[PDB]
Amino acid sequence: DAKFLEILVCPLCKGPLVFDKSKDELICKGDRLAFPIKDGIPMMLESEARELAPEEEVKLE
Ligand SMILES: [Zn+2]
Repeated sequence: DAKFLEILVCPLCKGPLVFDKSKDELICKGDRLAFPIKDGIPMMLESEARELAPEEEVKLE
């Protein structure tokens, strides 16, 4: 049957993502981008990503 399966890597650099429980987002450290999770579904699309604020880069170090 047709199902939804998607690899969880940054749509740009293909690197791993960090799960942020509080903002329900998947973050790419190397690109400083946060992808949204909508209806429990990670939106792995460059168009959906938001750039991180510098106040946010602080917690990833
Ligand atoms: Zn990336």
